[PDB]
Amino acid sequence: ECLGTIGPVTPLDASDFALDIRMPGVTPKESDTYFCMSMRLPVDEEAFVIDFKPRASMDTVHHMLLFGCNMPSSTGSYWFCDEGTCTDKANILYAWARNAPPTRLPKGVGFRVGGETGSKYFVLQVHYGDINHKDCSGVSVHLTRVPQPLIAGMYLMMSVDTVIPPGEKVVNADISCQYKMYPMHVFAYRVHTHHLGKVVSGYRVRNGQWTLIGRQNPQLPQAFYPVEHPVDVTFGDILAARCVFTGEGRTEATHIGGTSSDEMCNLYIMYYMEAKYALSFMTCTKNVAPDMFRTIPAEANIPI
Ligand SMILES: [Cu+2]
Ligand code: NI
Repeated sequence: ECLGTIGPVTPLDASDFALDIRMPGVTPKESDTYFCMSMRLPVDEEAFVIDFKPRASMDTVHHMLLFGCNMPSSTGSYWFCDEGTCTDKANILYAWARNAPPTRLPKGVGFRVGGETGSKYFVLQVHYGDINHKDCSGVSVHLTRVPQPLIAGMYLMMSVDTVIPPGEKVVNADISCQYKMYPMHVFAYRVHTHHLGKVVSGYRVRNGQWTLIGRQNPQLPQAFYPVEHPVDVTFGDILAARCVFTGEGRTEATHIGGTSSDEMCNLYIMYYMEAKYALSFMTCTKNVAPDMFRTIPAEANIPI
């Protein structure tokens, strides 16, 4: 339901509050419309996101994403996300998929927001699949001023230079970076691709030995799925991902971009670190060890 007079901030206690990020009573007119809206944080000082609660209209809402960033793409009430999510790098915090119920954040793990360096805005993306009434669906977020012993963060792996020729059977997108930070522990993962993607898989390679982080079919509902067994990545380790693509069906060559006729090989690894060692976001857009992919487990090429 639409919040009305009470407003979006509910105090939970002296140092906690719930912030309701909602659609401002939207009415979609087409199938597969993507709406976005932002919420400046209510506190300027640092705070930690410790919990999320979905408030989705189960009929119309396909998936919801929740980002943190400093420059949302529009200064408006809401907008079509084709205009963009954020001008600066948008950090994903939460993915709600229809047919894949999200996993809770471990206790003591939180995303740092606000303050001098955290995210100053939340941006809510709601995808309306099937469609007069006004929709107020969104997420309810649990913020705390209390410093958390473990800090949540995102290691993002994405391809930039992949080129898929038309009708081509199999095209591999290889991403690889060496980890040069304090240890992190992977606890969830999301895969994102468009319609040409067949399988995505991320690994930790340590002394030539591949440890699976996540292996998923990008056509299946793109939520964050929990890691089978939590995995430490440590200074020296190499993170490695592959997306497997097809060109079959396409008439012209497909590159990396933002439209449906474009592609993307995106593995979001969610992790926690020790608060005093923690950093909040890492990105790999390179393939530093290409010849290493000769020993990639065979599972990464077969479709799930
Ligand atoms: Cu995309
Ligand atoms: Ni460990």
